Amino acid sequence: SMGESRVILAFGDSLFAGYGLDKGESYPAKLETALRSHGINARIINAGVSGDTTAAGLQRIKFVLDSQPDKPELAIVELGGNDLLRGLSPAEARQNLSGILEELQRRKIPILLMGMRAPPNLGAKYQREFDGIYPYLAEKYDAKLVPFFLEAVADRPDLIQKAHVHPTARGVEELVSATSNAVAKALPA
Repeated sequence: SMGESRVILAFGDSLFAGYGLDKGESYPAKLETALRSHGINARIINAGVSGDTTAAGLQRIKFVLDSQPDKPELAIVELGGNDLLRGLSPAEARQNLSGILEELQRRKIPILLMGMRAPPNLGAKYQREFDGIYPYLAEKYDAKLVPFFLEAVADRPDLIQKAHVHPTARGVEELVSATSNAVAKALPA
């Protein structure tokens, strides 16, 4: 094909950085290769930072854009998972994401928003509030939306790394039952 590559900014967290994976296995790297089959030669800027909250992304969006030799032709924004993990305010996550999308819109950079979903352990009130920020933002900022970015691994624990183990309340009881004998024996009489 003719011409310079199309520049796409992948602005997100561990899901873009490729946490736990080898060189070239991250979502941005594999997406770059897959777009060839759509007639697109892309250069995807991997601006994934593991652990980034919506606030962290807001704090760096201008610097990341100002650091680019070539202005992005599309920005893919994938943030909010770490706010969820931390149980942070969904309202504040929506405010922080609004600031990121406002900067992209100021620069006339098209947006694709990757929708995040809350798991049930946060409870229905939190989960409904969190989940609704993404459609709200996509309509407000005239952004395209992938409603559930992780949908294709939702029912596939074989496609997810064994990483953090946070026992549930019942899991804690299981651990206590297995280890209390050891603790009692270690405590001097």
